Amino acid sequence: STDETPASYNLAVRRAAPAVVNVYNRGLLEIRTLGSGVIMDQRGYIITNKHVINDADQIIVALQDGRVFEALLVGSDSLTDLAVLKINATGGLPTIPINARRVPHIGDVVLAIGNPLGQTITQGIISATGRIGLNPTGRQNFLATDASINHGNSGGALVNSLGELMGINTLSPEGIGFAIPFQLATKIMDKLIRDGRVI
Amino acid sequence: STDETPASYNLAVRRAAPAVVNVYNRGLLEIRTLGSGVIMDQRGYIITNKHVINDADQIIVALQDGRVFEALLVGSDSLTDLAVLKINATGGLPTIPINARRVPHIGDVVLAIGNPLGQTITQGIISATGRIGLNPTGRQNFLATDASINHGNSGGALVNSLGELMGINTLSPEGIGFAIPFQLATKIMDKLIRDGRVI
Amino acid sequence: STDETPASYNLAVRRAAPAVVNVYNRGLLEIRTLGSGVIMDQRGYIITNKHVINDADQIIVALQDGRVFEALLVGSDSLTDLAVLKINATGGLPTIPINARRVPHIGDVVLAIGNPLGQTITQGIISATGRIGLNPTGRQNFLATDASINHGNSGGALVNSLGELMGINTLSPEGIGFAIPFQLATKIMDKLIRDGRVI
Repeated sequence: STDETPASYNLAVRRAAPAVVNVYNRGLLEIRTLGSGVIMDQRGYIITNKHVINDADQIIVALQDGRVFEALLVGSDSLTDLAVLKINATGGLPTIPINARRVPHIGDVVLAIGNPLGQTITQGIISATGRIGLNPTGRQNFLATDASINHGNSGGALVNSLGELMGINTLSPEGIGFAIPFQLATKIMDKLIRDGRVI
Repeated sequence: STDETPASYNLAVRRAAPAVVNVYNRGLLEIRTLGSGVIMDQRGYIITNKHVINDADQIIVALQDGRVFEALLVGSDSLTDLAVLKINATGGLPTIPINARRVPHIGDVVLAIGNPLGQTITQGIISATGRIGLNPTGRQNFLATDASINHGNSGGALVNSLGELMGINTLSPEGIGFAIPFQLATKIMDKLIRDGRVI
Repeated sequence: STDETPASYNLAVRRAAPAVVNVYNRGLLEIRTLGSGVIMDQRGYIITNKHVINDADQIIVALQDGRVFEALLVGSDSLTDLAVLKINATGGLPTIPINARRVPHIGDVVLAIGNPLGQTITQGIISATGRIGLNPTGRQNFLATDASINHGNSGGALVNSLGELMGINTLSPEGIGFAIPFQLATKIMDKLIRDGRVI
């Protein structure tokens, strides 16, 4: 036992966990814990759930390395219950690994990450994929997983054994949790970033 | 990340999932979703739970490849809450992989498969094995697992990382799901097939 | 399929499971099932939860190999809800593998073991680690995991793929179970053993 190594997905945790952050409100002083989020790129854009930031007077984001920024709401999307925040990027931002070439397969191992107790991670697999409810996008709508999904990780990341982003944990039929495919999450972010610059 | 491969049990899914089917009723027109089932052999025999087909006027079975047959009830077994259906086998039927030589061990990884949301798969391990309640068979009665078992997969298959059949998800003490060992399920099917041909 | 081998953690089960035992009370005759415990060393010391043995007139311990001893309460610790029992060690006692050099990492695979249905094992990962509530020890207080933790395994062991002891399942915020790090459990046991010899 002493010589060998335990089976673990701590690799994926090292790679993707730094990029997952907390999201707070700071009304007035009251500092509430809203939920989780995911740093997407060096520009300082972050994805989170719309419900998390719905009634937010002041939004604050806290990284696992100790840094704390104030974020501004770039824009949200009710249908997918997503929202994009923006923060000033001091030199060095941890970003969520993304592989646009990777094709998620049913059965894949996935870790769910978010802060309820500090950062927390649960393990499951991709239970199913397809489209659900109103699907204006025309593209695959949901991603199901038996990894525990709750408020504590709602808005957080869902990643494979490699650490690559598979989806965004969301709340929008028991024992199963849902995430928004990273391909759809990417597209929605871009359209929210671009259409945020509009009269 | 781009080069390597994610840890996954999609192999087992490819092999065993095609064989797991939906089971409906078609009263009158009302088409209800009853539960799941498992194609066992080329002859077109299918195992499912007795509760699934208890009050069924007309039974219908739908494969993942798009085909839809009408099934007839070969016979059921109250003690194990199993039931065997029969369908006309057009050329080419997907059947559930079975290894009569394989000995299930506690700790083994297992996937639970069934259609609640479309086909769905959850992951767990064999938590325990033994005999429970009235045991006329004299042989091992149950197989416990922490893979989520629910109505949506009740009657579906339980398989290992290889795809080999370990048991039949059933409903007949919290956080744990149950399946009927494939060795017992086989024997019960045969006796229901044979004793179905009786005056 | 026939040639290959299923993915399994039965190795860890073989190594650590024999050491996990049942704990009963024997009032008067009534024999109640209290919970689970863990043989720690050849001297015959066993760890269990304090709630398990709180109102115990006579304590009995049953191994998976068939042997049955009477245990005496060495002492307990309210803060960590632990308790140490002592039994006469006939030649040959199964003890829980321990690696004082092993550093638990988040994401590690872990099996939870205890007797509710006979011995049962569930699989999860180390979700988180840190310190919680009143922390007089100054050292890391808790270990979180998404392996199912319940009364049936409360007091039982939590081990990695190797079988090495990671913690003691305990009851002292949903979907997540807790265990006491084995490094803290060791220290508490020793202090209870030593300070048990006191006027």
